[PDB]
Amino acid sequence: GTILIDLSPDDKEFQSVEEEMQSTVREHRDGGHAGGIFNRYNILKIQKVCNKKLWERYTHRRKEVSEENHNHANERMLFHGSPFVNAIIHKGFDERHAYIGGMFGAGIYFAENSSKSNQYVYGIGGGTGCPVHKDRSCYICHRQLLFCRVTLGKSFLQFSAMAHSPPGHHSVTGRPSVNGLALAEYVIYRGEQAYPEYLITYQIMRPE
Ligand SMILES: Cc1cccc2c(=O)[nH]c(-c3ccc(CN4CCCC4)cc3)cc12
Ligand SMILES: [Zn+2]
Repeated sequence: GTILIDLSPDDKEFQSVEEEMQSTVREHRDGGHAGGIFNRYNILKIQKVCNKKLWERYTHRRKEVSEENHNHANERMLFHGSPFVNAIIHKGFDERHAYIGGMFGAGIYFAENSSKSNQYVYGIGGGTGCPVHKDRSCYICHRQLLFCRVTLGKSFLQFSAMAHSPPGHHSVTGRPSVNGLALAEYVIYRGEQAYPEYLITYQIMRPE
């Protein structure tokens, strides 16, 4: 049921998505070990992901959460990186997309920083890097990230120096608590709480 519609670079939707990708790059504490060394991306393509069934699954859950939270879904647009992005766009998120060893328990993780999600495109800690060159900092191979609509509802705030949500909450927020420049990370424990809205194909760029 999934179709991918290419956005034109002249389209304001393309432009606002590219800006969120570019403007949320930061330096990482591993100096680029996991995701590579770069300050920006070369964006090759942005596709809209269209799946009626998966959309209806998202909006149904969004309505449940909202009615549990004074009519407030607390919906965000967040990045997700994974070796399985091509399964996600066809089948949606579910328990097999969870990060079992994540710092906030076995759930599905999303980032405000695009460069954080970039660290997981080739697997946990960047795995062994690109499949062609075995290079975590490959500047040639094409990478893909998702930019997703995510329902957080009432989020449990964890100050930070599938399982269940903490009782009375619909998600967990990982608040950066040492690195003053890092943006938040978020965890959901139900795959129906995210819809993978854009597929972004890119390369990381070598600093000049
Ligand atoms: C911890 C964290 C913070 C912020 C963003 C992300 C993210 O985008 N992906 C991931 C991530 C981690 C692992 C996996 C895939 N594992 C591979 C076997 C199934 C789960 C997929 C995505 C983690 C993450
Ligand atoms: Zn490569």
